[PDB]
This record gives sequence, structure tokens and C-alpha cells, in this order.
Amino acid sequence: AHFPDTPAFTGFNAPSRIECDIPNLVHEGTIPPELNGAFFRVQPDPQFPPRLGDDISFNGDGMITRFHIHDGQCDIKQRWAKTNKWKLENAAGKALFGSYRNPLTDDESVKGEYRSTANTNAFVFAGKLWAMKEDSPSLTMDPATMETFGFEKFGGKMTGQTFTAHPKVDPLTGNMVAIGYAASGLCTDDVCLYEISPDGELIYEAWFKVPYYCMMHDFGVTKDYLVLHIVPSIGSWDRLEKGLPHFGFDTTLPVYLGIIPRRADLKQEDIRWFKRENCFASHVMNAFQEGTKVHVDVPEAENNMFPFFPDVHGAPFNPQQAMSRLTRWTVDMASNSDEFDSVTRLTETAGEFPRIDDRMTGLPYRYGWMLEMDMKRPVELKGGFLMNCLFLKDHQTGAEQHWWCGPTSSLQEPAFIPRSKDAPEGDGWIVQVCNRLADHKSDLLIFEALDIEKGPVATVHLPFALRFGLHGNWANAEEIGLAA
Amino acid sequence: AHFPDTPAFTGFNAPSRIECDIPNLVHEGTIPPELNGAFFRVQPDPQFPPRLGDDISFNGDGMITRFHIHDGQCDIKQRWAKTNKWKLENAAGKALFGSYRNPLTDDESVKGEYRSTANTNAFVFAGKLWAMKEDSPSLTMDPATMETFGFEKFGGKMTGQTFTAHPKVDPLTGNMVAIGYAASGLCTDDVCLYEISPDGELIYEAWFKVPYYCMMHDFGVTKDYLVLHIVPSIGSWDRLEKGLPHFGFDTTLPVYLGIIPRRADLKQEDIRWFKRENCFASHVMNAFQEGTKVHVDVPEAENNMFPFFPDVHGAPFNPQQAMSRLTRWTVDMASNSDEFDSVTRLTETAGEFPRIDDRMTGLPYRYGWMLEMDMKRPVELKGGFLMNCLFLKDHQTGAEQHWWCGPTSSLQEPAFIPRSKDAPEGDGWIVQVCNRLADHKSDLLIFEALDIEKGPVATVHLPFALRFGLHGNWANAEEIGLAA
Ligand SMILES: [Co+2]
Ligand SMILES: [Co+2]
Repeated sequence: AHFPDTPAFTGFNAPSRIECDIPNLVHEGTIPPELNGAFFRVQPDPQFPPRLGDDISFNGDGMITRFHIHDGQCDIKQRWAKTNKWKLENAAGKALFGSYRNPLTDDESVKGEYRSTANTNAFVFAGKLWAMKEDSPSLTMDPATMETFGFEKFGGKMTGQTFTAHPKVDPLTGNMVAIGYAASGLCTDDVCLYEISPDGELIYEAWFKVPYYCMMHDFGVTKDYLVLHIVPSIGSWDRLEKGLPHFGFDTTLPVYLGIIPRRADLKQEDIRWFKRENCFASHVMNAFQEGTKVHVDVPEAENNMFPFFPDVHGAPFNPQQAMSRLTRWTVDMASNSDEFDSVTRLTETAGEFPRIDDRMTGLPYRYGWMLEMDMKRPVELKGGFLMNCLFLKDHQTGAEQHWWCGPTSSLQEPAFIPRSKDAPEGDGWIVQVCNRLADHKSDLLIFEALDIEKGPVATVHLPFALRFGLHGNWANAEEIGLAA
Repeated sequence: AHFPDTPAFTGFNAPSRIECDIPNLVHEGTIPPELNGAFFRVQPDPQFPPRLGDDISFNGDGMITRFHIHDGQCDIKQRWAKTNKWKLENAAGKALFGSYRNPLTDDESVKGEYRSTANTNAFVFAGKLWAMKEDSPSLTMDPATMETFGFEKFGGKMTGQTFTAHPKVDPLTGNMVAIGYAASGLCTDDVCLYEISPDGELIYEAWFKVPYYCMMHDFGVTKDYLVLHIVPSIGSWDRLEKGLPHFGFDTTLPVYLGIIPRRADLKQEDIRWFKRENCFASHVMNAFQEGTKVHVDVPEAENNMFPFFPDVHGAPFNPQQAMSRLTRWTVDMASNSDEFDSVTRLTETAGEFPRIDDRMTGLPYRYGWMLEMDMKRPVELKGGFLMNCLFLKDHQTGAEQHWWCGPTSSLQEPAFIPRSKDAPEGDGWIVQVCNRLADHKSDLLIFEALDIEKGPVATVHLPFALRFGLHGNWANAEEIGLAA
């Protein structure tokens, strides 16, 4: 393959496309013999050179990595998420879909097809692996063999056209809670709220509209509510006609937080929209209710964090204003006005990729993990935020822990592994990929989840480099068809 | 896996164990659209940590790499050679066989089993892929799927216990010509000469004895003869009982060249042994007859080239005396004495891994390629000879060509690809793996075989590193079950 000599395709961003199997990877330290299951994660990774001769990171085809940890060892299985895009392009021997979220640039032969790369999450639910991209229904795969099934539309019961890549699992029921924005077509203001039972059946789909179409990438869930931030990374058909990146950031629009009842009978008038000044947030650590209040914890930045989705008024990207810090947004359902009850920064540590012990989804919670950018640390190699620490916040005491991966490495999203179903919150392990940039390889690190400063208790070496990852998740073996 | 922190297992020698598939590898330049077939090569690569807690490079399990070149692209498929050793150890989850060529160190559970790692050659003949190790019968594999068949003993017609990893194909018949030393058991002085027809049937097996047991790694073949150098890298049960490496070099023993008739009716008295002073040679570029003379071209060194098989009298390894240079050994079957007719250095370039256009096997020939060690070139990274150039010798004119891979890379064995069945000698391409040590990755280089100084016409990037390789070979698609 002839790929462009551009940053999105070179160095740490060289295409990989490795499908492989390696059991019993070389490792150091002690892999807890308690562990029996797998960590799935996804990297965008281009099957073919881009039609336009360049592209962005978020547009690579999804390649799924599974780390099966059992018997004190770690194995890897890596396979493509075989979306319809992947299949059509594979058969044609070339790219057929064009630029990111831009159907105007697709070959006529694939007009009308799902454009999903399934590249944003590798999530386990209902005995399946969900390879997810928020512009289409999710793809599903067999978590044991990593073969691909196809797109999930729930027996026809889903009529929205899209499905999130940030599903939540409500611990009170085991339901998957999901949204789909642009639900009636590209750039539309329609959103669906979906709930899926543990058996994988769609329980309900509820439609509503938002203040303006924007990237609704993530959201929170509580017992009673969908908690949906409206942040003006905006897109439009006009931008696409003009050849601009689908999304751009508008610093002049307000930010909203919508509180949407988790109810099949939802009507638009049931929704409350709280409004605040312009800012940026993408991911949700967790949300929860307290009395008549709703709290959501997000990495908040002053301005846009996506340089590739630039300021709509032509401002150059501002890295300083892109620094995000975990912040609690609180709104009171009993309040008279549409003002937030409070916005409270929870840490001065800058970071992203927030995670919790997912058994706490929607509940008051003590612990949060993030990838941290500590700009005070020495750096000799980079591979444009520098995510160089694992961070743990204790909301009960305020205490913070940090682990630095050293001056030639960076880190990918952590994921929490519970010791047992009814172990206390945070009792378990963190796993995360470490980019060993000087060695052009990756490690999988295993930490004691509440004692990270001493470093990983085990380091699994991969004999190749992973690419930049998006989201990932642990599942125990019994949830994924792997051996007891 | 917990591997030793020793040189044989770290850095460029880290275990890899990658089984993978990647079509359409990222590449630069122009892969000749004429090419349709595959280059197979083998790397020793340990499935498990060694029983003794250390080991040598030559003892890793064979991992087979196939580069399928077609339609102007290159694909990779990498699979284990599943020897009985591999299978038994895989089932046990641990090493069961011990040190190199040392059955005394094996677990009792595998006494009597073939110890082959099938790690020295990946050769195509009779519709099969031969994964070869000279201490056992060859393993065979399906060249298309790279599944393993098992050990080849030719329907019981082979009674020798071993088979070479340096088979030759006689162009006059298409027969495979092979030896097996230590043919009646470890360290024995019995050798078999085998010839196998193009259909894979054993034609004959002829037994003989040699002046002393030694590493009979390679040999030459001409129309009438097996040409067998006897070089005193010697082994014995006594060395193994004392815990020494199987082989050690004895500078006090003579070197012989045996001329053995290629005849099923061979008797010991039919063999002529020519004798010369101590020196070292391992590989054969080619051998051929001229009148009553036999010529064989070998990289000759003053002394041992294997630091891991040390001087039997305790001398430290001498790198200067280990420098090998292509040299013609000529013996006259009509001569009165046992002296060689001549020993003539053919180049001052130091090198190893000699190759020809294999259509010239046993015939007078014009071209030879080698890996060259040019100690005058700058080096910033190494990964203990530094093989940093591809070398081409023209025996007709004397002309030499060199291509240097640069200061942070090294090279693996080249292989010649003919343009067509009746293309002239040397009309075609050279392929070879390049270790890009600074990038911790490998390239496959494609050269115009007689115009190497301009550099490769195509460079295929692998998104991971291969390990040190041994021998490899090209076959056209029709010889290996791949698409026309
Ligand atoms: Co996300
Ligand atoms: Co050899």
C-alpha cells in the first residue's frame, strides 16, 4: 500500500493492520492469578490509503485488540471490526468512503451505506463485543473468536439511524443505556435514548430534540435521567459542501446540560435544559443524583480540544485553553432558572479519558481514574496532548495519586477490573496500554487500582506497537465465552 | 512468559512469537507486477523460556514467515513450524527439551523424541514447504495455508535419522539432493546421501562414513558428486556430559573435502578425500565440475566463526580470524595425492550467506550474492558480525557491486527470484529482509538482481520486527498453491 507521507500516517501513526495471535506474551512482574477475562480495546487503523490523499486519526478503520489474562499470563488476539465499509473496501481493494463524517466525498458505489469504522469503543454486553462508532448502529462481534456479526438494529425495533460509542450499564438493572444523535440523518437535531436489557433486547427507544446539532459523543446516566451535555463542536451540510472538517468549534454558543427522563414515554416538554457560558467538555467520568440535584463530572476545558475540528471563526488552535480538568457540573431540578447550581473544579491535574469502577455508574462514587498530562515532566519523545501519567482521584478525601510512565512513553485509556462482583468500590486492578515510543512497541500495564504510585505490578510486553487507542473495557471470562 | 535477562533473549533477540496475517503491507517504490509467488524465511524464536535459564540463538523454535508478492503488493503470513517439540511443549505449557543438540538435558518425558526446531530453512519442493533442522528428518508444511504436516520419512524408505537444512535442487533432473549426518545417532560418523524426485519420493539413500564427526551443515552438488567439506567444529557425548556446548572448534584437525559419487550403489571405497590445513568454512555458494576437477566456492575464514561453539583448547574467540571471504576450493579427481589442486580467494569482500540463481546449482556460473560485513562503514546501532551490505560478485568479469543499508540497520540472507523459467542467469530480482534496528521493525527489500548499487526498487515495511533469520527461498505461486 502507498500511504500519504503526512503526520496522520507516519511514525507513531504508521498504519499497522496487524491481525495476530500470541499467547503467553513476554512479561515482567506478577500477573494476579485471580484475573480471568479479557481487556478489549480499539485502535483506528486504515485498511487502505484514504481517497483524498490525507485523513485524520479519528477516521481509521477499527482494529480490535483483546488481551486475555488468565493463569498468570496474558495473550493477545487482534482482529478487524468488519464493518460494511471494511467489507466493501476489502472487496474493491481500495478506499470507497471518503473523509470523516462527510458522505459527499464517498464513491457513488457506497451512497446509502453505513460509514461506520467501528473504531471508538470495544465494549462487552449481552454476550457480545460491540465495536462502536457514533454515526451508525453499533457493530457486534463474537468476543471469543472475534469474528464479526454485523450491525445491531435490535430486530427492527431500533428506528434511529445511529448508536453511541459511550454506552453505560446501569447497575440497578443491568440495562445498557445509550443514545444516538443525528438520529434521523446527518446533522439533524434528533436524538434517541435507548435502553437494552441484559439479554440484548431493545426495551425502548425515545426520541427528542436538542438545542443544536453538535458532537454528542458522551453523556451520563443516573437512575432517573439521561444527562446530556450540549457543547458547540458543531457540524453542518454547509461545512461539508465547503470542504471543511465536519465539526468545528464555535466559542460564541452557549453550553447546555439536558436532564432527560429515562422513560419510554418521554416527551420534549419533560426535558430541562440548563445553560452556561461557552466551554468544552467531551467525556463523562460519572453522573449521579443527590436529592433533587444531578451531578456530572467531566474534564472541562476553556476552549476546543480537537485541533482537527477547528475554530469556526478561524482562530488558531490554543493548546493552553485545551487543557481539561475534572469538574463537577451540578444542576437542581427544583431550580427556578436555567442556571447551573454550581460548576466546581475537582482537581488541578489536567487529564482526560476518565474512568470509574463501572459498578458505580449513576451512583455516588469515591474513585476516578484518568490519563493525566503533566507538562512539568521531562519529555524526550512524543506520540498532540502528552498523556504521560495515570491519575487517581479520591473524592472522599481529596487525595490524588500519580504514576508517570517516564520520559519516552505515553499512555492510553485505563480500564478498571473488579476483584469480585461484590468487592468494594475500586477493589481490583487497572489495566492500560503504554506506548513505549523509544522501543516502537507497546506494553500492557497492570496496576493495583488504589495503589498506583508504586508502579505496575505486571508489565506485559507486546512485540509490536499498537496505534493510538480510543476506548476499552474488561470483561470476565464467563461474560465472553472464554474458559472458566 | 518469564524469559531470561540475557543477550540471547533481549533487545533484537527479544522473543517475538508473532503469528499474523497482513495483506497489502505499507510499501515504497514499485513492486514489479511480474512477481507472483512467495518468499519464505525462518527465524528461531522461543515458544517457551529455556529449561536451563539461558540458551543460544540457534536453538529457538522455527517460526516461518511468508511474503506473498502479487499484483504489485506484498502480504505477510507468519506461522509456527509445529514440530513434535513445539507440540509437546505447547501441550505441557513449558519447555521440555533442553540445550542445543544435547539430549542429556531433556526432560525424561521426551526421551526418544525428535528434538528438531525446524528453524534453519524454509524451502519449497514437491508442493510442500520444508521447515528444516539438520538433527532430524525435515518437517513439512502446506505452503499455502502454512499448516504443519509432520516429519517426512518418505514412506519408511528413509532409514537415516537426520536430514539436512541445506537441500539442493539439481536443475538437470529436478531432484532434491540432501545429506543427513549423525545418521545412525548423535555424534556418529555415518552420513546418508539422499535424492528425492520432483514428486517427493525418495529415489535412493546411500550410506557412508566421514573422517570425523563434525557439523556437516552444508555441502555442494554437481552432476556426478556430493561435495562435502569436513571442518572441525566437532562434537561428542563427552562434551555434553561435561556441560559444554555441543560443538567446539579444533584448530589442530585437518580439513577435508570429500568427493562422493551421487549413486545409489555408493561404496566407501568410491569416495575421494582431499586434505588441507585447518581453516573454517560453513556455507557453499555453488559447486561445479570442469573436466576431471571439482570446484566449490565457500566463505572461508582462518578460524572458527561460531563464538557459541568455542575453541576446544580454551582460546578466546578471535573476530579477526572469523572474517570469511569467498574462496574457490578446487580438487582434481585425477590427482595422485590428496592435496587440493588450488585454494583461491575470489574476493577481498568479507561476507557470508552466499546465494546463486539456483537454476545454476552444480553448473559453471557467473553470479553470486552474499551478505557483506564492511567494517569500514559507520555504525551507530548493531544487531555478532555486522552484516551491513548486499554484495554481488561477477565471476566472469570480476566486477563487484555493494549496497549499504545505512548506519542503523543490518541485513538478512538474500534470495534470488528468476524473471522466467528460461530467463538468463541472474535475470530477476533479489529479495531480503532488512533489520531497521533504529525503528525496531523490518523491511523487505526488492532489488534488480544485477543492479543493486542504486538500492532497492521497492521497500515493504513490516509493522513489527523480525528476529535473526536463517535461510529462505522464493517459489512462484504455481509451486505453492497460490493464485495464478
Ligand atoms: Co470517547
Ligand atoms: Co546455513
